[PDB]
Amino acid sequence: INFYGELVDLGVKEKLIEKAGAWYSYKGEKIGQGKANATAWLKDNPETAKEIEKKVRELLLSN
Repeated sequence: INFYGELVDLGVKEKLIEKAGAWYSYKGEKIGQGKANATAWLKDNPETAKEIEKKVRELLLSN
């Protein structure tokens, strides 16, 4: 489940994926293009892959 499609769509919209328009980036390592490899680096990122949903889930968790 997780996501990686709405997640990148939530961060790039929130602030988890830093991107210059097409190339995406992450809080540590470029993730890959926005659609060609946005969550691909997030695909093998089980280490932070949770921090994504959380960076967004906690983005307003205690709102």
